[PDB]
Amino acid sequence: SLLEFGKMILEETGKLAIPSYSSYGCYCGWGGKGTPKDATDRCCFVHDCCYGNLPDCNPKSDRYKYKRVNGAIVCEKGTSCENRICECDKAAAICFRQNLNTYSKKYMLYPDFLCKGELKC
Ligand SMILES: O=C(O)CCc1c[nH]c2ccccc12
Repeated sequence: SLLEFGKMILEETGKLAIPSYSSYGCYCGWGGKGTPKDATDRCCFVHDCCYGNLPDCNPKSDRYKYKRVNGAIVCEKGTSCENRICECDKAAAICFRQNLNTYSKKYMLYPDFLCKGELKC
């Protein structure tokens, strides 16, 4: 659920999910359309696509368990939806960490009309 995902993001990047990643670019937050603005926005796009492969799961509210093995994120065994949701979130948190150097505040609160284009998962 968003509770685990937010904690994962803070641990990984030092930034608070909200406000740092809830209104960033075209895909971090709201849903999504257009071309990702940058690497961090692409992390969100892929994350949305990852959730997209789990039609009968509920990523935002279904809670899962995960632990840290010397920094490494390890998803603990739960239901099948929980396992897959955790893997999607783990991937995004790492992607965010990997692109911290290019994170740009000019993409915070990015306006909707500037998200033009096509990008299928
Ligand atoms: O409801 C969600 O779509 C947006 C609010 C939200 C809570 N925790 C988050 C962690 C990362 C990105 C967005 C969020």
